[PDB]
Amino acid sequence: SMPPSNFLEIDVSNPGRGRFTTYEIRVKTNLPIFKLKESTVRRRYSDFEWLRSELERESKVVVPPLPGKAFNFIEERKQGLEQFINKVAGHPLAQNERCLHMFLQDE
Repeated sequence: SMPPSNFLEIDVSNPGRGRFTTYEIRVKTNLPIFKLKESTVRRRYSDFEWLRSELERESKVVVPPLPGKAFNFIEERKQGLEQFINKVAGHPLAQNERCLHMFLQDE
């Protein structure tokens, strides 16, 4: 894939305990492949792990690193999660995958 002049912004932000800790993930885009041009979802660390495994199973994408589970601290982790999901979602191979869209939009 080679996409047209487009934008894709994904933000990871805090606004639970342990396994219930979640991150708000906000997507703004004009890319037609996405069902919604603006969205918010709530995801856990483990959903990022899940995404990485789906992608290794179903694609040729080389998935960037994840920052480490929690088990200073939280803000480094957020920034890691944000780099990760932007690189992946930027990848036109990952854009083609049902797992990325489920992760990003519930769609």
